[PDB]
Parts: sequence; structure tokens; C-alpha cells
Amino acid sequence: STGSATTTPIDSLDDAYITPVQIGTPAQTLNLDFDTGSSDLWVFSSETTASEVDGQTIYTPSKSTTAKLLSGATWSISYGDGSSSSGDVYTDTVSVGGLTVTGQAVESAKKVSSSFTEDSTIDGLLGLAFSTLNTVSPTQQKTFFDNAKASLDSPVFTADLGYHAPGTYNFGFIDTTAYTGSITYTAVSTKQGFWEWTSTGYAVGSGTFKSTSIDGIADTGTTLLYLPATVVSAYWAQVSGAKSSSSVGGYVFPCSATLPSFTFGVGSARIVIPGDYIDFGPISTGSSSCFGGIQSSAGIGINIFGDVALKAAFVVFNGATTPTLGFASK
Ligand SMILES: C[C@H]1CC[C@H](NC(=O)Cn2ccnc2)CC1
Repeated sequence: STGSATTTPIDSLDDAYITPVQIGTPAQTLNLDFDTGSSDLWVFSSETTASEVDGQTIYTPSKSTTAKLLSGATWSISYGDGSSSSGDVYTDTVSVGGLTVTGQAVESAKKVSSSFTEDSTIDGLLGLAFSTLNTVSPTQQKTFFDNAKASLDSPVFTADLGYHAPGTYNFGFIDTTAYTGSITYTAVSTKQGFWEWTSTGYAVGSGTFKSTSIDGIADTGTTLLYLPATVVSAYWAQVSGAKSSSSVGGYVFPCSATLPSFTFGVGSARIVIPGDYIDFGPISTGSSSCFGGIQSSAGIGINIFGDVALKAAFVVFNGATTPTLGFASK
């Protein structure tokens, strides 16, 4: 089997991407944030504290003839941005782009933190990291991909995120029309539960490539590119007036700037992030200070190849017995 679904930016800055997902019978379609940095499929629901729902579409398990309470199971998750959610668990039929999994754990939120409430466009998350990170207790549950994998034509999914435009998540096949040149594959460590790999270095603009190992994660659920402070300083030093602002919470730059590109290495291959991809717009409405899309990972404890990086590539998440990652230009 295969599936193919369009993923759409939630706003004009590509702050996140949503993908429609069918849950239950009859189908309830929710727009979920596909997150290769986490491993829980959770949704706003009829069980979510009413004051914490503000415009989201909810899953109502009592209206699904295939929903079954997973008795005794609870979940609770916190993310790197400080947001969180928790609740109980159903199993139900879940389909993405024509690919159907029966008995998928659908984690129903009883509580969500303020940032989730405040974002009306995201109805939940669909985790695509390794199932070892799944938070369901006392019986850990599998991701949608983990459940689907054996049925797929090939045990892979691909992320093809757009810049200020829709893109595609495919399951079970590689669309050879969706990228240019060849896909370069690189080793993955699953030891921390992530799609963790080692970039071979970077360049800023038209500058020379610096060969250096940068261990990080391919994370569709993180908006920005988080790299070591040395690398980030080298980038922003090429933008007149750019500075790290403790009050804003990262590097900012004059909105009048033309940003240089940023290149990262995948083996001997190179992925070029155009400068425009690194502009996250005014820090507050009407400001001439703009927020940067490349930020320091110092104090995160891990480098994160988030959407800023991934949207410059066609990315293969290869879930074979020994997982790997593939990157192509597009
Ligand atoms: C320092 C960084 C700050 C931004 C963080 N972004 C997230 O946590 C986004 N997220 C929510 C759910 N899955 C992903 C990542 C760490």
C-alpha cells in the first residue's frame, strides 16, 4: 500500500504545516502537525477541557463506531517549546492520504497548554519519530508509520515541505519526479528515539564550505534551524545589523536586509537553503526588526534540522531494519 497527502503551511511564515487525517468511522477529518521529532498521535477531542478549545476541530470518539477505549491508558507529553498536553487513549481507524491503519492509538487530549489553545489551525500532532518515545502508559503505543510499515510497498515515508506553499507527505514510495539529481543517504542513530544524523558541514552564502560534523535531528515539527553557536554566529555575521537579542529570544536582523543562503552537507552532497527561507518576519506587528530562521541550539542539548532546512530538500525517512535518511535537492 501507499498514501499521499498534501501538507499546507498554517500561516504566511510557514510556522508549521498541517496535513488532513481521517479518524474513525464515519471519518472525522482533523488537520494534524506531522512531527518527525515526537511519537504520539494526539488530538483535540470532545474530552478536551472546554476553555482550552478555541476553534480547533475535535475528535469525538463516541461518534465513531470503530473507536475503542484503551482501558487504563494515559499519556502526557511536553515539547521543546514548553507546550504540553495529556489525556487518555482510544484505538481507531486512521487514514492519511489513502493509507489506512486499523487499531491506531489515538491519544485524546483532556488538557492542552495555552499555545495549543491559541493556535486554531492545529487540531493535534501525528508523531513520526521512533515509537520508543511514545508516552502512553502503562503500555507504550506505536506510531502511525510503525503500524503501517509492514503493509507499505517500501518501508519509507517522505517529506517534501514547501516554502510559502503546500507540499507533500508520501508513505510507502519515493516519487522520483519530486526531486532533482540523486538522493544522498546518510546514517541514522535511533538511540535517542529521533531521526538523528550527522551533517558533514556548512557554508554561508557564496563562502567556502567548512567540513565539520554536526549531529542533529531531522524534525518536521520544529519550525527553525537550530545549530551550534559558532555556526550561527558565522551566518549572522554576514548580515549587517544582525544581533542576538536576549529580550526577543534569538537572532534578529533588520527587515531591510537581503539574507545570504545557508548550505548544509549530506555526505558529499549539499543542500542550499535560500536566504528568503531564513526570514521569519517582524518580531511584533509593524516592527522593522525581523526574527531569524537560523538560531543557536546552545542549551537545547541537540541540533535541530527543522522546517527551515527540511523544506529546502526532498527528505526520505527510511524505516528499513537499519533506518537511514535521504536528502535530495528539488
Ligand atoms: C529550542 C527550540 C524551540 C522550539 C521548539 N519547537 C517545538 O517544540 C515545536 N513542537 C511542538 C510539538 N512538536 C514540536 C524546539 C526547541
